[PDB]
Amino acid sequence: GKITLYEDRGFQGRHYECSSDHPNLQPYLSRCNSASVDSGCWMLYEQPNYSGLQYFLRRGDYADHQQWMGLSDSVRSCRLIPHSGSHRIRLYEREDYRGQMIEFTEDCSCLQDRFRFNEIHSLNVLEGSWVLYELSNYRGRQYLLMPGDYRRYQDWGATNARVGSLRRVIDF
Repeated sequence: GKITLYEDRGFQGRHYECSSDHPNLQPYLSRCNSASVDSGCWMLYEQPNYSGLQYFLRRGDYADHQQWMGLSDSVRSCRLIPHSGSHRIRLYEREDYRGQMIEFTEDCSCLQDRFRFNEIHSLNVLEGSWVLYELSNYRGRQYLLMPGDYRRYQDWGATNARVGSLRRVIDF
């Protein structure tokens, strides 16, 4: 992976280049208003050490922070999301993997059309990395999901169990 982050809109300003996870961009960028992803799938973080609001970026050029649904120009850490060769996630109605369950291996732009629950209370990421979105059509707050067990919604760093869309992390 390779990403170049720019302090200013339109690929202007001081810039910094990453080819791996960086938990602290603060010494190098004071802000981030544009970015170019040469390769790989990236998660940008509002705060240092992969915390605060999260934003998914793929190969492409982003001329302003709105193009990645950024609420601000604050980007203080970033992660290169590992390649995965397959994707499978299970969502559950209730915590600790109880209640109704649905299993996806592909993207879903509207969860409520497949699984009539506004909220997901636990989920099992069997394969691959995914991005949960609060709202349908890949809008709202984003949560990166790596393989593993998520017995409650706090486990994926959300303040609520709302989920409206879900996307596989795939690098073109």
